[PDB]
Amino acid sequence: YSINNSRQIVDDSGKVVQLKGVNVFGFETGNHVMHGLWARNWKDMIVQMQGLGFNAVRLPFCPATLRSDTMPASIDYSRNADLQGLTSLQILDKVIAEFNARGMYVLLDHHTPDCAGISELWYTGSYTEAQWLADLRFVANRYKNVPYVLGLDLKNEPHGAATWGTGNAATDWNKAAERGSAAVLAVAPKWLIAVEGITDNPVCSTNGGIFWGGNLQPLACTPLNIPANRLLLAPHVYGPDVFVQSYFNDSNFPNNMPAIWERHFGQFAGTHALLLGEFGGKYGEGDARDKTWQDALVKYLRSKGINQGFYWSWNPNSGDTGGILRDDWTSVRQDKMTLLRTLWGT
Ligand SMILES: O=P([O-])(O)O
Ligand SMILES: O=P([O-])(O)O
Ligand SMILES: O=P([O-])(O)O
Ligand SMILES: O=P([O-])(O)O
Ligand SMILES: O=P([O-])(O)O
Ligand SMILES: O=P([O-])(O)O
Ligand SMILES: O=P([O-])(O)O
Repeated sequence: YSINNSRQIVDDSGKVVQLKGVNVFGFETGNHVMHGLWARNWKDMIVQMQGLGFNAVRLPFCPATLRSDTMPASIDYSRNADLQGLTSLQILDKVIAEFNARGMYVLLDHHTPDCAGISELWYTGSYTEAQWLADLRFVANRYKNVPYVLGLDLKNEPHGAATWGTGNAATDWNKAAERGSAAVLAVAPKWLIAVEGITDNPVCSTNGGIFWGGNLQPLACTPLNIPANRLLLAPHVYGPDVFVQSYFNDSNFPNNMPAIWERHFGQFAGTHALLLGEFGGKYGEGDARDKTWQDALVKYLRSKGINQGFYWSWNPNSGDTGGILRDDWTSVRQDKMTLLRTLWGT
């Protein structure tokens, strides 16, 4: 895959790819397997999400999942007989192979260093940058021949102490992304590299009201040393039911939002390939405003020439947004799907 001069994703053939995507969680958690396999058959659940119109999937994972003898949990083996005995690595192998056989694009995502919380930086007190890079190379090495695997989202949701272009090696996400980029492309040179934003930054940023991995402002001062034809920018953005930012409370709302989205990520759409790695919310099951907010975001995305991204999420059991499926793991939120098809232009 690559990025052409029109900021479009093209495949090996040279045809434009459109990512009608959604996030599928589980592999980055204590269970070390995609969620819902207590309620559903994994193959049938994939079949369903393609049928709704999705052709792309973002797969969070964690280091533990990639280890040889890590066992999965919460799997109902009555509904999932062909996973019995398999290690979580072998289940990941089998899931990526299934997406591939169905012709569904897969963006792998290094979500958490410890199968729990999301780290501020690319390293912790028990997970070094060396381990981080090695794990990226491991994944790239393993799946580099799986045609429909798109590439790698280097690290999920940088925030807190993370900075960009300050000259401080311990916190500069931009430089860490360059090193992650180099590692992945050395092994899988046809993979795309997805890079997320940070939050508040001491330089080249108007701060405040920023979501994790949501600020790309410092890119204007400090370009990424990542090949133009591989770099995919993938910030996150959420609405009122994730956090009540002050601007949500504004009387102007939601007319005030486009300037804020423009500032945080939007202004880069015209010169960089860009999509949202995560966006979503309860869509009226949670608030009056989240309906309005999601509608406005789609309207703004369409206007910036953006008709792709990865909705958050497939799974219901995401605190604070819900998903495409309801809590019965079978019923589909039709209004959420109508919103996405609007975004996709379908
Ligand atoms: O596929 P390339 O020509 O962008 O490297
Ligand atoms: O198999 P890994 O997680 O040690 O790279
Ligand atoms: O049912 P399969 O995927 O194990 O052949
Ligand atoms: O992963 P945490 O829960 O220790 O932050
Ligand atoms: O298992 P790792 O994270 O040390 O590669
Ligand atoms: O000092 P650095 O962050 O530019 O390496
Ligand atoms: O770095 P930009 O300003 O050319 O997008």
